[PDB]
Parts: sequence; C-alpha cells; structure tokens
Amino acid sequence: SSVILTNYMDTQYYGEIGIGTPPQTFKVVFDTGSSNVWVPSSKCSRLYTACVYHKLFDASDSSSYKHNGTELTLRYSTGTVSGFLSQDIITVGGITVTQMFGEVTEMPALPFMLAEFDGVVGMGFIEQAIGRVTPIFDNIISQGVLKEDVFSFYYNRDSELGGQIVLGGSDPQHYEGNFHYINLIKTGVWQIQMKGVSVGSSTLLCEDGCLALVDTGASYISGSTSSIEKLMEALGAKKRLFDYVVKCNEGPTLPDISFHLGGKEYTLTSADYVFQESYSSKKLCTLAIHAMDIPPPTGPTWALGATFIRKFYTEFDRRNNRIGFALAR
Repeated sequence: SSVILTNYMDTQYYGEIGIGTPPQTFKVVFDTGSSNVWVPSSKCSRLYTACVYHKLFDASDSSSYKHNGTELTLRYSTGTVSGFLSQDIITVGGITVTQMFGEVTEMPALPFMLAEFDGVVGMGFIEQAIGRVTPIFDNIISQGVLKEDVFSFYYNRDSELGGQIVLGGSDPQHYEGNFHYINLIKTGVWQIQMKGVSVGSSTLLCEDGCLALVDTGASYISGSTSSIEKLMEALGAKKRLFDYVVKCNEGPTLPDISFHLGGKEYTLTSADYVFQESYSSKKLCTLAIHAMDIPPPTGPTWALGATFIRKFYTEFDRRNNRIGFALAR
C-alpha cells in the first residue's frame, strides 16, 4: 500500500488519512521522529486561530468513535500541541486500522497557522510514544497483511507527484542502484551512527563520530548549535533568527556537504541544500540546513530531514532494526 504525498514549498510533505464513520479527511505529515497520531479537534476553542484554519475532527459525527479522554501533550522541536486521546477507525493508503489518537484542543498560532497540514502521524517506535499509545504502524503490522515490516519514503523536488510513502516495502520506480543499510543504534528510535561530516575539503565536523536521527518530519538537515556554527562559518553564511542565509549570487559556489553513514558517503551539492530563489548579490537565499538542539535521551544529534531524503530514497526496516538508503530517482 502506498500513500500519495503533496509537496508544499519543499518544507511540508503530507498525505491524507480518513478518521471515523463516515470518514473525516485530514492532511497529515508522516514523521519518523515521533510516535503519536493527532489531528485538530472540534472541541478546540476557536480562540486558537490555527483551529479556525484547519480541518477539525468531530467525534459526534462518527459512529465508530470510542471515548477515552486521557489528557496528552505533544512537544515537538518547533512547537507544542495538547488535547486528549480518542479511538476510531483510521484509513491510511487503503488499509483500515482501529487507532488511538490525539484530539488536539490547544494549537498555537505560531507555528500552526503556517502549517498546510492538519495533523501528524507518528511513524516512530512505541518506546517514544507519549502516553504509551500503540503507534499506527504497530497496529497495521498486527493485522499481518503487509508483505514486509518496513515502510519507505520518497520526497520529490518542489516542482509544480509531491512524494510517496509505501507501507510494506519500497517502490523501485523512485530509486536506483541498491540499498545500503545502517543498523539502528537501538530499537525504539530511528537513529543511526554517523561516522563523520565533511564540508568541501576538510572533514572538520562530527570527528570521532556522532548521531543521526533519520527524520521524515523534519524539513531540514539539522545539527547542534556548535556543529552548525562551524559548518556555516565554513560556508560563509550569515546567521539570522530562524535560519542561515548566503548572498544568492554565491549559492551555486557553495561546497559539497557529505555525510558518512555506514561506510558510504552521502553527498549533497549546493543545489541540493540552498533555496536558490535568484542569483542577485543584493538578495539573500536561505539554506536547507538549520541548527536544532534536540534534548536527551534522543539528542544531542543531527537530524536528516527532507533536504536529505529528497536526494536519497529511504527505507525504514522494522524487522531488522535498520535503515536503508538508495539514490532517489
């Protein structure tokens, strides 16, 4: 089974899921960095403008809904949502599963007013699930219908298909060459060992090793504040409140950035990480690499998001606790 994804400005990749009977439709991001499912709730005060601007789940319109009510708060890197748990049937890519998910009643304008999607579907392990709620992928596996306990992500370039998730395998149509796997450091987290990060000609980063969280829900490739400061200084980039910029005319001149993973070098060109909006020296162009301090126990750690996945088709293998990469087609 595959899920068709929409690509919004190269920063938000989302697909549709249906909740309830009759189905209530929601745009959601599939995030390997978290493990809970959530959508905005009809019980969310309209004082939260983000709730006024998104699809709201109304339990009183679903005959398959099952009440629970346990309160839950979900804390992400860029924001927080709070609400309560509910159960209902969820349709994802043709598969139907009963699932416990969050009905959000508090959703801050910043950053959710800037969200194209309505909610999130955690693709992480149950070990990271808040409130110990069984993750949707564990529930699907329990049905014993998938041919493989693995799911794969394909994120297309902005263009204007936006992207695609395959539940149960991989799509040969969107990758070439063969996969090269890296074993997970531990079950419970889609995190892997990274042997090093090189910029141009000088592996001046992640010497002695570091961690890499393969995060489909992250728009960019991120590193700790210290690591990014070095990487950026090397790039000649200036720091701003929420990102790093470079004078556009110099975007094409930026050096390659490479990521040593499992005995293979994964290299990005400047075209791969800079939002080349123009070429003027009087304009600033943002970079798809940010500074993000991810808290323990998962962090500190680098995060390989869309910027990376766009270049490399990614397969998450639950049966063998490994992650595979292959050149995206």
